[PDB]
Amino acid sequence: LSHVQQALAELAKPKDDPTRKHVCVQVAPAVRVAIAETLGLAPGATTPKQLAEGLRRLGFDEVFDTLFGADLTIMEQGSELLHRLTEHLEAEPLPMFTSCCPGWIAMLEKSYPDLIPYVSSCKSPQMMLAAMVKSYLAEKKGIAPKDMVMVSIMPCTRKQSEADRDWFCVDADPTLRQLDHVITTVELGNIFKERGINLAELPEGEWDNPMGVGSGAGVLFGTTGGVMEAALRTAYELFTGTPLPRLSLSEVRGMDGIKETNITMVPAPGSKFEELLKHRAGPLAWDGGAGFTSEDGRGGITLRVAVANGLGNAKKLITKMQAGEAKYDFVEIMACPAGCVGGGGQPRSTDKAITQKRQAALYNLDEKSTLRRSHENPSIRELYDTYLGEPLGHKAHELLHTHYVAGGV
Ligand code: SF4
Ligand SMILES: [Cl-]
Ligand code: NA
Repeated sequence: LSHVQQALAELAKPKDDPTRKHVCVQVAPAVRVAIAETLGLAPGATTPKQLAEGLRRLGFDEVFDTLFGADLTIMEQGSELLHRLTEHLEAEPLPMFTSCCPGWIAMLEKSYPDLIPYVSSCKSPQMMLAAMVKSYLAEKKGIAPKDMVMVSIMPCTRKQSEADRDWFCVDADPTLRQLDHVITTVELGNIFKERGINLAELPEGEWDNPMGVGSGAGVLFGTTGGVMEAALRTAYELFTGTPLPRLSLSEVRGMDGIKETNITMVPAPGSKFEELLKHRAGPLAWDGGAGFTSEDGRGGITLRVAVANGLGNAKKLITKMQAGEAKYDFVEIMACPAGCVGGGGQPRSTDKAITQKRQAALYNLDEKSTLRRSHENPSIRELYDTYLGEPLGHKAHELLHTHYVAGGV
């Protein structure tokens, strides 16, 4: 009946049962860091590969890292951002909003439908990975999509509502879901405990690559700072020819839950962006953008970025944006005060700083110090080169992008 019950029923079938399906799971990073708490341990006290082993012991045929999906979201959203910027430089509006939090998307559709054109058309990391698994991977393995089950483990009590949006399906059959069942961190922790699985005592297991070949999770060593930051990095590095360091956002005075940064961008010498800048000098009235120039004509643009945590705080930001008192070009809205590490499906703690501990243990110090870039991932490159085409192209649009419905679904 429940989605947990349905997923477990699929896993309960012997692997040689004629009605057995190919049961896949993907795991969010916020789940990996918090799952140890379900055993009464500290965040990060169990390793990612111990979790992978635990999931394989439940019977999953494939065990994926949602970060693979996030590399797709970075490719698409980075390209989408650069495209909106390019169109506006040469005279899909700006500012652009992120779209990965279903709590934001619900409030958008119900209370701010006039803002729909400003929102990124990207699906979330979990939905992009799911779309890929029941298209590319199904084909590769010679499995009918109807014989694939996709399960995600999320820190979030809203991700099932995201997965359930009707058109997230295979070949216009709304009963053939791209993503079937979402299980929360605590629900998974309970499943393990009910079965006498102690993650902390497991050997290291292995991840599967959603490409269906090669070792590991199909994601390179290192960190990105998350999809919004890496989308900015994608756009910035193409625009300027220079690397964007890890961002450090600053709190906004007088606005709760809002952080910001400004990113100055000079176009690369000889680039189209350099040409556009010189040669061509709604509800959210754009202000034409923030620009600067120098005496010799080396002009640039300043990208103004905001992150809102908490939907109440986001409502106050939107009011100020509509008034023209807050001026931003790219805005992320997340429903949870602490973001996904503090999601509604996470363990409950008496520790007032538990989300800080989760954030700190989210990735190890070795990887924290190393910046990775999604477009350099050979698995991602191969997927675009041999299957998807170009970011924002027809196939990528079909599988990886979405739309919004005024009034909600
Ligand atoms: S911020 Fe909260 S509601 Fe939004 S995706 Fe993350 S866990 Fe879910
Ligand atoms: Cl996601
Ligand atoms: Na593997």
